Amino acid sequence: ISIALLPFLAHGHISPFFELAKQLAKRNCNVFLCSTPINLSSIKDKDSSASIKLVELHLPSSLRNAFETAGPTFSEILKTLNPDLLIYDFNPSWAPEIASSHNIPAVYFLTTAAASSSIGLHAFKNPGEKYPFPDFYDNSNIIPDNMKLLHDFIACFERSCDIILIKSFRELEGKYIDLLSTLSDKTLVPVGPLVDPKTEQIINWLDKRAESTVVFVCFGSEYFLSNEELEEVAIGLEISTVNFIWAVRKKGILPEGFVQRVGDRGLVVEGWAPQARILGHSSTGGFVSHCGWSSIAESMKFGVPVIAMARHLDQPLNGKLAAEVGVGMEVVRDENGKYKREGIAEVIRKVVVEKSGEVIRRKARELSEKMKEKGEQEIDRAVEELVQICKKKKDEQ
Ligand SMILES: CC(C)=CCC[C@](C)(O)[C@H]1CC[C@]2(C)[C@@H]1[C@H](O)C[C@@H]1[C@@]3(C)CC[C@H](O[C@@H]4O[C@H](CO)[C@@H](O)[C@H](O)[C@H]4O)C(C)(C)[C@@H]3CC[C@]12C
Repeated sequence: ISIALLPFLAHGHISPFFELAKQLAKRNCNVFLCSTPINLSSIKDKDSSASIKLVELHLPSSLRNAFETAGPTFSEILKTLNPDLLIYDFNPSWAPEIASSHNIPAVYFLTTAAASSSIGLHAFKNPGEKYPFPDFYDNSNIIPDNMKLLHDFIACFERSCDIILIKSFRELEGKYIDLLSTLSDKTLVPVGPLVDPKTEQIINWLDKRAESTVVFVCFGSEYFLSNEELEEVAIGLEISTVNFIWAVRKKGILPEGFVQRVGDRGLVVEGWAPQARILGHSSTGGFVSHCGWSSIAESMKFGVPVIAMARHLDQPLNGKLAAEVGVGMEVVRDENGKYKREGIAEVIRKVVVEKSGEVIRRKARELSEKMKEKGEQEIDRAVEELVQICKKKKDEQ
């Protein structure tokens, strides 16, 4: 009934843990605890009445080496609370270790895709064998943090007790979920997806547009596109003849005359854009994204098709995944054709306004409704399986 969540020391991993807290606290009255430094706790000081937030402290020298030393603080926190279960992230390293010290079961929480992880663990469990689904990875042609990254992944997959929580749903990759289950010898439990004055202009502009006609573009923080990269997608949006809303992020670089040339038909935003509010709006019918996992989950929760412009890390593997189930399409690449006007305009026209992408549109809605039809019960089964894991540990000798 009482769970304690230790997310990693990164903002990209605090929001999933916080929304999981909100979702598990509103059902079965789960006495929730969430521990992380106050710097990462205070971002979620808004509508969090159901969960209980816990502080975590470290001391300086003379989060890098602090992470590697704040272990005892988490151990003291666990001894003070004595919770029935611990949910850890990717790189706490010692959190499973301490959970095994206080006789507390530790359940791993994967905030990434089953498909992506499946390639990696297949690689560990089957070094010689090839991927069971060659439509996703062809280990054939080319197989040329080092190993410290691999070991952390296989450890956080192995150290999980019985089950492994995942921020995913069956309707997107149940086959890869079952593959991961068979690979890790653990049961993969999907928890489904998970959910200032300047924002009224975006909504006011978006309300005046027709249904499923606006294309949202945002590529996330970090790896800030060069002006040469910006100009390609800018001209692709200009020649797409479709309404778009583009958000782009320390020297300031910008295309010359582009904002003037397009006049309206498009709104440029500097910082935080209403991603969820734009995707959920009925006027939106396209999302040009860098294929971040949380971004893909948000795009799929509202039935908005995906325009894949991945670049690094798991974003390609995520991207093509959206192209496998038929809810998205990728842009053609040259030597580095991720910045080309013709491919971007072609895919945008085909997905949003053309009939050839209707198969992508319908399947985007037919799946979205699915996510709202079987909703809430995924987390119910997750909670009851967590209760089963807690009650099976109740073993004296
Ligand atoms: C060829 C090799 C070596 C292995 C074969 C497997 C493979 C086909 O190739 C691909 C397929 C599976 C793969 C994508 C792998 C990559 O290798 C390594 C990634 C990685 C560990 C990298 C760090 C990432 O973690 C991010 O790290 C960023 C840095 O800060 C943050 O910005 C993000 O917030 C944070 O999520 C996260 C945990 C999401 C992923 C998890 C999945 C994994 C293993």
